[PDB]
Amino acid sequence: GSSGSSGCDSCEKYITGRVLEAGEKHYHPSCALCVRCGQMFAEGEEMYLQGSSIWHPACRQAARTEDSGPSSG
Ligand SMILES: [Zn+2]
Ligand SMILES: [Zn+2]
Repeated sequence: GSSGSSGCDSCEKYITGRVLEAGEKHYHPSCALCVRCGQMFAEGEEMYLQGSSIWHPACRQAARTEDSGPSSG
């Protein structure tokens, strides 16, 4: 019990408000920013997930396959 820290994964700080959940994690409404552009999202947006990064629906399209992936098995 008792309050302390149990929410965000980037900063590891509880989140009172909404949390950006992508796949199986949770982050703050500011901590998690599209790696491509880095524009905050809403409290329930839909985007493509890869490994552990947040890729926008329009952004990803561009960063689909650009010198990314050393080993392709
Ligand atoms: Zn955070
Ligand atoms: Zn973006």
